Amino acid sequence: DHGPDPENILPIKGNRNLQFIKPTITNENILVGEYSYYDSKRGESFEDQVLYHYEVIGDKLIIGRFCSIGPGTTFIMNGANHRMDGSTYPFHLFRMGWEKYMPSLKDLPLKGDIEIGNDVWIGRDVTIMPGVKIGDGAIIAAEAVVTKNVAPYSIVGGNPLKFIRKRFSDGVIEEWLALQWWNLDMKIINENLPFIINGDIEMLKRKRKLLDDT
Amino acid sequence: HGPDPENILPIKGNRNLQFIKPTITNENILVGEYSYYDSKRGESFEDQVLYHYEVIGDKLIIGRFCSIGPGTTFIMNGANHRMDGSTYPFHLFRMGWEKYMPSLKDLPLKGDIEIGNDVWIGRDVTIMPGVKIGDGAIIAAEAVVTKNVAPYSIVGGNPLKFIRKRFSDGVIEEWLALQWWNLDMKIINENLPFIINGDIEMLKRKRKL
Amino acid sequence: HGPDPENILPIKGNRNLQFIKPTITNENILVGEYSYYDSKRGESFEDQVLYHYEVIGDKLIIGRFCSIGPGTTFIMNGANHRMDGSTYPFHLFRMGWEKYMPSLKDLPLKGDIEIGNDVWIGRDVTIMPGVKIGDGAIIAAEAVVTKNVAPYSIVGGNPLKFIRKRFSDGVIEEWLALQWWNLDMKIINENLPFIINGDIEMLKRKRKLLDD
Ligand SMILES: CC1=C\[C@@H](O)CC(=O)Cc2nc(co2)C(=O)N2CCC=C2C(=O)O[C@H](C(C)C)[C@H](C)/C=C/C(=O)NC\C=C\1
Ligand SMILES: [Cl-]
Ligand SMILES: [Cl-]
Ligand SMILES: [Cl-]
Ligand SMILES: [Cl-]
Ligand SMILES: [Cl-]
Ligand SMILES: [Cl-]
Ligand SMILES: [Cl-]
Ligand SMILES: [Cl-]
Ligand SMILES: [Cl-]
Ligand code: NA
Repeated sequence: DHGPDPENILPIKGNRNLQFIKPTITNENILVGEYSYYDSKRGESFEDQVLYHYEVIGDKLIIGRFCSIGPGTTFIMNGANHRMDGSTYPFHLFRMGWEKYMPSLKDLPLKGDIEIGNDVWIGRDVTIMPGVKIGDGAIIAAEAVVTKNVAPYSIVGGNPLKFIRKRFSDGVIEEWLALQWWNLDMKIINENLPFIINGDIEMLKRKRKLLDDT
Repeated sequence: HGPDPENILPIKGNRNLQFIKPTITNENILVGEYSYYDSKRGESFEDQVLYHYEVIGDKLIIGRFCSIGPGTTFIMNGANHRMDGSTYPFHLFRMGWEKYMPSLKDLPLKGDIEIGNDVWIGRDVTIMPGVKIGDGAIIAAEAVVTKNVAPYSIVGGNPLKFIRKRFSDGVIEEWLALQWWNLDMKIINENLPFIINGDIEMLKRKRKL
Repeated sequence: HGPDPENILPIKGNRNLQFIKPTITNENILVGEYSYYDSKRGESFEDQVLYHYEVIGDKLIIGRFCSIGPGTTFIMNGANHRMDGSTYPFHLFRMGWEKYMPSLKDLPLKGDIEIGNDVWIGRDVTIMPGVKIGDGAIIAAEAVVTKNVAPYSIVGGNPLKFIRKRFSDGVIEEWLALQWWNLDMKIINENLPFIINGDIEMLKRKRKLLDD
């Protein structure tokens, strides 16, 4: 039964900044898994960090489980991109006649969902651009601007984004990905926590094979 | 048709987005019509202009129909320290040190910051002293503009890197020749469908006409 | 001649620029005389030091005569997560998970942030854990200082890019040897014109050393 309640918005005692993200969600098209947290700068909500996010565009921000999201991380959804065929100036917003030129979505450089995997560590003041996919077990350095996709279990950073290194060998990465501990039962996760935490992936692999029954 | 460019808040119900020119209060800031600052929480465009001192006399110049995203910052020449020896500004602290005040030629001043027409500037861009940004350029959010940007190019990063030109040299040459931003508003309103869709062939046509 | 380095606000009418040393209250921070922080809104220098926990024991050391820009942040090692397996900080949430409290040896510590003398640090710079910045350096605004910075060099960008040395390697060696910032103020006052205009040759003479 060990562990915090993922429905608890403020699961750390005395801490008014660190929030479990899922039970704070109020808007639709934001799907965040359990235990993922946002460590706010000054109590702001995770949703306030989601920008240019309009229902009319229908783009989604999707985040998995057990993610660590640092203060000031911002998620720039698709409302940020201007029409780029002619002038970038948005005449229609000003109306008084120009409302005629309200653009159709097909004319916008739309990008699709922001998708973030599980067990992802996102540093302070990272900016995430529209359409970006970030793999399981990634680490994004502070102040990065995530301008392209991020491989699972990789470390990246900078503006624009440079790949830095792989966290483990490809064999070990493959095994973390076949393990998927974040999708296991909490009872199973607790049992395996010492090894999930110390990186004893060989042990985790044996416990997984043991349970196979296949 | 069109909003009044002297309207500080041209969109109804929107207290963040401001036409810049009717907000200008300070000297040496010259901004063209219809250019806007989409503020974060209503702060004024002027207060995004930093280290701007009259005794240096550098200017910030911005053309028409520019989109300036929230948190865009302009760093003027007052930011630069003397770089011959120590960068420490002894004179500021006086008490005898005021006599080490640098002359203007001691300082590495870099001139005016000039942004052209129809430039889209991303959220939280920082602009360095002396930078020239061409018409129709696009500056990606979070960029630190450390060097000049060509007309109709897309740039980004810290430091700034070239990403791509928006069109072929020929079409650009043609937009630059057209200079639609300097037409009368009656003519602009007439030609908006093609300014927006980039039908430059049609634009040359109607303008010859 | 010169201001009182213990005067927190050494410029008349200015409530933003602070001599840093007399504002320090925290352990594990040491900042040299005359170094200043030009705050955005009156915030203190210590408010710009982040993830600094005594139990980790990392130190922030800054030399003398440094110019520190508005918004400059110092990230110490309390931000580092364990990287052996999952980065998720289970122990924080307790309720059984506090038994997974890491040891300091489990954490990827970067050591102290050490900043030399006569350093110019631009606005909105971010300094990462364990970085060393040599004397006379210049860090461009908005830089993220991800690695060590050679003395009298210019750097910038995210991640940090080397730009150029300020002087020839010979002249840098001469500044480094002189260490004007450690000289008695009477001597520094006698030599200010040349410290400021960069005339190292003349500075060398004015000292009149034992090996002429
Ligand atoms: C950026 C910097 C220091 C900062 O890190 C801290 C500040 O910003 C605080 C500040 N600075 C000031 C008033 O508060 C201030 O008043 N400045 C700084 C901007 C011009 C003058 C000034 O003296 O003008 C004189 C003329 C009268 C000849 C010349 C231009 C001075 C130039 C100069 O020495 N640049 C060194 C840079 C100072
Ligand atoms: Cl902040
Ligand atoms: Cl994903
Ligand atoms: Cl391998
Ligand atoms: Cl903000
Ligand atoms: Cl006086
Ligand atoms: Cl502490
Ligand atoms: Cl407890
Ligand atoms: Cl160390
Ligand atoms: Cl060099
Ligand atoms: Na970069």
